[PDB]
Amino acid sequence: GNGQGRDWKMAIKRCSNVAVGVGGKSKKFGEGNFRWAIRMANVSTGREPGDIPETLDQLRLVICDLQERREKFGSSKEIDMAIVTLKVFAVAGLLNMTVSTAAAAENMYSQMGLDTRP
Repeated sequence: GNGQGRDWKMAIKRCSNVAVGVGGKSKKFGEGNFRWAIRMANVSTGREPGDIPETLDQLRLVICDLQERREKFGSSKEIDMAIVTLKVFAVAGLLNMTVSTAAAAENMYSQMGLDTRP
């Protein structure tokens, strides 16, 4: 499915209340940033451009693949933001759970046992 639905708008609005830094003040999540991430991550995974899923299974999977390639390629601000996005977004969307910070989101994603090490 592709388009802007209740789950879509809600996903962006939810993460919108998330801090993308060490301290929440004037740098929350935005729609533009989400795209640059979800997109950069999608294309980076050799996945078609029209890949707009909407399932916890899809998010967890996409995040897993990005993790493997993230290491083999090394740690980068670009690859990091992209991954942290798919996570904070997956939980803030598929789980409708608003996280305090992008870091806390990704941390819980892997800490919960979602981001395995394949």
